Amino acid sequence: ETQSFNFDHFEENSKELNLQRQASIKSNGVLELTKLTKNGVPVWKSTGRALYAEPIKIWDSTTGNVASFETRFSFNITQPYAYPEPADGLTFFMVPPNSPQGEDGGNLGVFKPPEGDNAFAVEFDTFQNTWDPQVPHIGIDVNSIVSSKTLHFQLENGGVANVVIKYDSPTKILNVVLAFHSVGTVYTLSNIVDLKQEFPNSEWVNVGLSATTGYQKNAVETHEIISWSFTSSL
Amino acid sequence: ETQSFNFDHFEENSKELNLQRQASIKSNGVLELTKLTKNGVPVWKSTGRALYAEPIKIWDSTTGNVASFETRFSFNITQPYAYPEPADGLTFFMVPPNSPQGEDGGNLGVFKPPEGDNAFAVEFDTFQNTWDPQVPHIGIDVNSIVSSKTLHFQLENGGVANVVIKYDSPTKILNVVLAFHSVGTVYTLSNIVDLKQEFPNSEWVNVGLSATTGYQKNAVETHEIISWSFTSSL
Ligand SMILES: *[C@@H]1O[C@H](CO)[C@@H](O[C@@H]2O[C@H](CO)[C@@H](OC3O[C@H](CO)[C@@H](O)[C@H](O)[C@@H]3O)[C@H](O)[C@H]2NC(C)=O)[C@H](O)[C@H]1NC(C)=O
Ligand SMILES: *[C@@H]1O[C@H](CO)[C@@H](O[C@@H]2O[C@H](CO)[C@@H](O[C@H]3O[C@H](CO)[C@@H](O)[C@H](O)[C@@H]3O)[C@H](O)[C@H]2NC(C)=O)[C@H](O)[C@H]1NC(C)=O
Ligand SMILES: CO[C@H]1O[C@H](CO)[C@H](O)[C@H](O)[C@H]1O
Ligand SMILES: [Ca+2]
Ligand SMILES: [Ca+2]
Ligand SMILES: [Mn+2]
Ligand SMILES: [Mn+2]
Repeated sequence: ETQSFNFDHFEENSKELNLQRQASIKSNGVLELTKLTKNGVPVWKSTGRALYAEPIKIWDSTTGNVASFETRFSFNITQPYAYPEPADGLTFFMVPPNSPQGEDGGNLGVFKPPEGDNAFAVEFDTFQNTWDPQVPHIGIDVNSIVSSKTLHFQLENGGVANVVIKYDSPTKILNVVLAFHSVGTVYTLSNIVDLKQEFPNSEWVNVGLSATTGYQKNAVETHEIISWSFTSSL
Repeated sequence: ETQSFNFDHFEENSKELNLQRQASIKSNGVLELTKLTKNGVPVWKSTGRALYAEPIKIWDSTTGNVASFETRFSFNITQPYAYPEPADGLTFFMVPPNSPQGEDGGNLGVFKPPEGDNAFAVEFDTFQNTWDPQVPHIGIDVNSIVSSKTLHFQLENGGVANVVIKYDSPTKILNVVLAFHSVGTVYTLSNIVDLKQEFPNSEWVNVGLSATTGYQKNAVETHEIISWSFTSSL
């Protein structure tokens, strides 16, 4: 039937959120995906992911139907400095269960250089790689870091961002909306995605949030997740 | 090539807006679509439309190419009372040039009960007719007051609303986003629309904003347009 988790805030232990690497839960009830310092000294090349414990049912083989989902979350990215040049970004992704971790930096901890695992991600790219358009930008990544579509947006440094991602099985429409209410700005980007086709060998996937800091000293930024709700309708 | 008008504010006698009926420009620099008390005495069954002077090229018959466009505007709807109940709503529409007006009330001043002319509109329905779902709601009307898709939303009485309407020719995706920043709420609705087909006998259309008040007395609400920008890319 339906599957829906909601995190008005975050709490340790909570056997619902599965943390990987640098990901951890601050005392603020905030989920910190990456680290800016570790052990007393500055750090970089940090990586963190937070996957939801339960796998989500994307499509059913029996009746050949597909699930229509909607996920919402608030993030706070802060960029300490200008030069070097902050990196790398944040992403919402989906991957088959027990599927290998992605690379660092530009691969937002989700994709691997050699087409390894079917992965789907919605990125918020802060660093311009050799394959990226001006940044920062929103990108719909379908089995590749090379977004199938992108949209440039102004980032409100240290300001709260509201993200809404919606998928309608019937129309195969994936729409992403980014809002910065304080300043009152709205960014909307949509494309066509066929979940069954992009995830042909998996009726179940693990939903998650991922982020990474740069490959060079000080090519970093903060990646905080305040709240996160999701709901699929198969 | 490209076509783009922008109205951070409205100026009286603006040779770029073709005001019709009750539509007029207040001294605030605000565009008032309907009157709730003309000349001082209350008024009902009001109708107003504001069309952009220049026609917009939707599709090129010589190239087969369709135009992608994006329009943005801020509206302020205020509902004086609960009873009887407010009506009828606001809408963004497109129609072939020198095309007949629509009927009052529930037809948002855009459609004619008996399918007369080709029309496309994005409605913000405040009144529930016999063909409507729980109001208020956003509706994508493709040649009919009977929205092909709708989405319910909570109206912020007298609060500013930010609307973003976007169409991508390449994917045929029409997405509508409604934001109330003060309260921080986001409503997103999208469907598939083929402009070339819904407007087969017109390569040009007139872009506009329309609104109407109810039939019964005191079944009125205000319909104000603060700003309005638009841009098509053929
Ligand atoms: C977005 O994320 C950043 C980083 O997580 C949030 O802010 C940081 O704000 C801290 C204040 O709470 C500030 O520092 C500290 O410094 C003060 C004195 O200045 C001490 O009293 C505290 O004990 C603590 O040591 C951090 O320096 C600052 N980080 C950055 C990179 O600027 C910010 O509030 C978040 N935004 C929202 C809306 O939550
Ligand atoms: C959005 O539109 C709202 C409706 O017009 C508007 O509020 C309304 O505010 C006016 C004040 O300008 C109230 O008016 C009356 O008072 C003035 C003097 O203060 C007189 O000149 C008028 O004749 C009248 O007596 C309206 O009553 C009030 N409407 C309601 C339903 O309460 C908002 O302020 C607008 N918001 C923005 C951002 O423009
Ligand atoms: C020069 O590229 C490398 O470093 C920058 C940081 O400066 C980015 O992190 C990028 O992903 C990584 O491949
Ligand atoms: Ca990048
Ligand atoms: Ca209606
Ligand atoms: Mn990118
Ligand atoms: Mn309706």
